[PDB]
Amino acid sequence: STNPPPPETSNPNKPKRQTNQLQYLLRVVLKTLWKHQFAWPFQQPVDAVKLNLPDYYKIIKTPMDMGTIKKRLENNYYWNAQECIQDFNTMFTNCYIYNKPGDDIVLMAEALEKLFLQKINELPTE
Ligand SMILES: C/C=C/Cn1cc(-c2cccc(C(=O)N(C)C)c2)c2cc[nH]c2c1=O
Repeated sequence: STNPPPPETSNPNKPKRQTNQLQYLLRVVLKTLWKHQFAWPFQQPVDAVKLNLPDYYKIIKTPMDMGTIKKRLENNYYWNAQECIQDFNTMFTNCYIYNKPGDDIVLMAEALEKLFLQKINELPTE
């Protein structure tokens, strides 16, 4: 049993960019979520092998985690803020799809998502 290769955090063939919105996503949004008490299970890809979740990557085909997002932001991997927002939304959605409603990990994701939405509500223009 193995985990898939993690999502790429850079790619020489994908145009790269920095915008004030992407700077906000790294400096304000990611930072705020990263330090939350519930953040640690989301700071790296799910190790389905060590967690003994053999069906995890049979079900979740678009994995995403905040460690990947952090590195993408640091590497200027994204062209725009929408791409990064989509990664956050993919992470939350994956958690709601794989896990039973009311599971602790779901409650943790829900708290992180509420904070995410509060922070992105003030995403600056441009
Ligand atoms: C990238 C984030 C994915 C979210 N996620 C994380 C873990 C997980 C990851 C690492 C550690 C732990 C853990 O040991 N906990 C929460 C006690 C859980 C887990 C265990 C069952 N379902 C999930 C799950 O959906």
